[PDB]
Amino acid sequence: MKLEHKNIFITGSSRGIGLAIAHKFAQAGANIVLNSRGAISEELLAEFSNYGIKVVPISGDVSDFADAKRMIDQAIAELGSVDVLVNNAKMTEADFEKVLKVNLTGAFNMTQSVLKPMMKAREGAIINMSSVVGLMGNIGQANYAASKAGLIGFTKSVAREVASRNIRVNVIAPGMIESDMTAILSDKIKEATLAQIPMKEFGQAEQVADLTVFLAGQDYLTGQVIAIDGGLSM
Amino acid sequence: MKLEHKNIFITGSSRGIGLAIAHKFAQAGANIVLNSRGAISEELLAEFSNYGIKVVPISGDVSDFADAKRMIDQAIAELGSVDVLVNNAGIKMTEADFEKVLKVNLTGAFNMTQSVLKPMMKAREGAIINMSSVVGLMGNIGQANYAASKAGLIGFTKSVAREVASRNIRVNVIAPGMIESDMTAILSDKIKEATLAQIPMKEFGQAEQVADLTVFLAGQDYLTGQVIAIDGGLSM
Amino acid sequence: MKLEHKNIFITGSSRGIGLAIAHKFAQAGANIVLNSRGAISEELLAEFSNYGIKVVPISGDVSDFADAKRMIDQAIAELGSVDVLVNNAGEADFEKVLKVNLTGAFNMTQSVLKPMMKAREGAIINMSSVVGGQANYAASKAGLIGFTKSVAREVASRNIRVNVIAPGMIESDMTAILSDKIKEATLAQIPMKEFGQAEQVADLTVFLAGQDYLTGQVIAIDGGLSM
Amino acid sequence: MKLEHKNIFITGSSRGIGLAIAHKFAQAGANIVLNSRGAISEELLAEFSNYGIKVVPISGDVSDFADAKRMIDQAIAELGSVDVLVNNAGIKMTEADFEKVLKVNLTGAFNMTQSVLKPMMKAREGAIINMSSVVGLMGNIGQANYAASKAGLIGFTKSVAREVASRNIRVNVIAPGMIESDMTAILSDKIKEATLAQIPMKEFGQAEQVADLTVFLAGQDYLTGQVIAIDGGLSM
Repeated sequence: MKLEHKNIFITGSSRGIGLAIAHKFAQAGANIVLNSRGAISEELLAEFSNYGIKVVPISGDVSDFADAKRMIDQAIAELGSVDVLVNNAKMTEADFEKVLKVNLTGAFNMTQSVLKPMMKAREGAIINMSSVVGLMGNIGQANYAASKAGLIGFTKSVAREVASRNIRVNVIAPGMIESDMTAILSDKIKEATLAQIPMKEFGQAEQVADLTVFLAGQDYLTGQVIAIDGGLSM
Repeated sequence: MKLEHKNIFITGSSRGIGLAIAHKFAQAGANIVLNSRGAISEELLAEFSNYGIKVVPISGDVSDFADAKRMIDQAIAELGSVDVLVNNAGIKMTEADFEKVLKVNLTGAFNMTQSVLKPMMKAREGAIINMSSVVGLMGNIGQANYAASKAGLIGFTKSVAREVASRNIRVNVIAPGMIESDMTAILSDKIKEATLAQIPMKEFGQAEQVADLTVFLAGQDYLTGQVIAIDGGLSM
Repeated sequence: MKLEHKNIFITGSSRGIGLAIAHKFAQAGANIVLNSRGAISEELLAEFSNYGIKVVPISGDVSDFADAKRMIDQAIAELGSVDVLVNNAGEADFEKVLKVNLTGAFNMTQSVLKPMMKAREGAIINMSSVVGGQANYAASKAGLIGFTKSVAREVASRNIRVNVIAPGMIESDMTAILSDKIKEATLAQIPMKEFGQAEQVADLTVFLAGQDYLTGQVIAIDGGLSM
Repeated sequence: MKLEHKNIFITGSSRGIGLAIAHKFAQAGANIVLNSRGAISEELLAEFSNYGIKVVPISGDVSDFADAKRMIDQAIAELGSVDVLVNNAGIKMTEADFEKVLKVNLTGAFNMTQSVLKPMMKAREGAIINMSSVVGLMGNIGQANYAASKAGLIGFTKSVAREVASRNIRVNVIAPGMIESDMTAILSDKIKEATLAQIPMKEFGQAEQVADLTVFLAGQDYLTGQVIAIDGGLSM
């Protein structure tokens, strides 16, 4: 009931967890922006034409400051507003570092872009999300932890500045999620991976979606970091 | 859906936020244990009659280890299991009554947790939610004692969560802020505008919002060891 | 020597970990209180008489608040003061011992704080019990950790350091005499593939007692067991 | 003595905390590698000639993996082995390259750790001590970058500790707080008093406390994967 007819911008929502988040927001009656760095296909656009909600495809590069502002502006012109922004996010360590920086920059830019309209409406929610945890070497673990800390400090800073304007700003930290590849991995490497999760199991994408939609509709909750990772980041 | 027919032991649930928590869980279809240091009235039980669940009163002293064990067993007997424990214990007063209420929250959280962990670890399932005490009007000495007790409840919760994760038990802390109470409508505007000025979001919480978070956490698998303030940014 | 003539009250110091801690403190030149539920044997006192320190025996029940205060008062009466408190924690029997140990740490900590707070200094070192399941083991170790953080917060502004040591599996008589296939399966569970030694716990306890500006820490000495 | 004749490689030990650490290791009878980006002055080597230990100057760039590898090989060839690696860091001017010294120090821990792990794993013995930088007075962007690089150093340390525990190698991080230094008298009474009031023990730390903790960890067996804050309770 709290989310019906609200307008949700979900970055990276053509695949994976972002798509699960978008299905869950749609099941709650909210209007949906589907967003990808690539194109949104008519396939995907049709999965969402059974909920009786407005669905809008908006592609672009969140990591380009002006293009992030363009994407927020398009959503406002097509839906009327953005009530909720969900900032959902290689092989060498150097390329892995670059990917983390791109996703962090994208979260920064989209957050900066919606602040002005949300602050006018005295209304809105921003949910920043660290990336799903994969297998990483020592240096990848370090780079992962550094960029996650960066996202948390930024998000807490923004939470403090916009509280008096009734904008709620929170971070969700997923852990290791099952995928179709999990079935394919060796029982050896699963066992050494599970060993590092206190709850000794992998997460599911739908758990992240449930938490995301719950936070979106939950007044009076701001500045929080909520890990949903079976204890991984304890 | 995910809480329907689950069994919820809610301590200190005869009034206030505890009682609001009990109502949300009943609205989710969970059976509930209403608990108080003293007797539970027939008119309080009457409030839950249209929910189509089981409601059990168990009164006792959560801060007495023997009676904490007694109350958990009695809840298992009458309901079948304890799937969720919500520790919300403790109820003008001076600083000494304030320390005592803080120590009751901790002791009761400790004892009720230790008791319920015996069946939950054998069943390999369960959720425990520790509630810090609602934040009221506090001076110098008061905030110091509050901060130390909260550090204790958080440290306790994170440590327990570490210890029991391998047996599939989730343990989290909720930290309510300044919550609107039946009292609040009769406070004076000077004291109200002066405490609102301390809250980043410039408003008071609702008991129902604390209840919503409590019920959500209880059903949310794979979330453990978290501290979630619901306080309009007071603790930021 | 940061510890010569400091006054160390060491609960449960007649055997095992507590005895090893008492020896390390005595080796650093500190005065020590040897404590146990029963009487301190004459032998034990004599095993400490050539360190050149004051050795004070004080028997009693830590899990009884009035006796806890009697014991601290007695130690303050016999030594200068109590500069360092070490709260050492060695079926339904298992539950009663954990309860005595956790209550003991609470009672002795409360009794020793007023003198330390007035002095602007002190150190309290809590000990969780060694590993090797129970609800009670989990809750009690967590209880001690939560109490330690609460007290560290409470007393930091008076320059009093409060820390917990969490030992892992320690070799003992009990370890040494069991199946060599159970030890194999047991050591396999420890990332450093070996058992700890009481003397390692003792070195850590002495270091924290003497180390300024370190408080509120939970330090596992467990071969990575809890990483 | 547990450190007598052990071979200690201390990065950034020509001045500040790193130098203090070197002196504490020499007082424990350990052989020392003094290291800096520039060349080690003969006057600094003279401070150590009196200890009856062996003292070896090795300069280079820790943030260059090839030169990191070579520095380690040089130390093995002049001392026999590296038993303990201390990845030391630390610092008036800009925000532009506060980030630069953080990243250089951080990647330095990366390369030196990666380089010494081969001979320690073969030797089946060893210790690695990483150290976050001293907490100083920082703008908001400073604190943001400080928190990120510290989080990165901790994740690196925990990951390596897991990797090498089975080959008897101990890996830990020290997290200093605010160290009283030359920037302490200059600061105004409003500034010290307000800063001191944010530290729970209400006082500034000393470099010697960090050096003492470093020496203790180097010699303490069976202790690995720990993050040890010596910061007056700042991060409790």
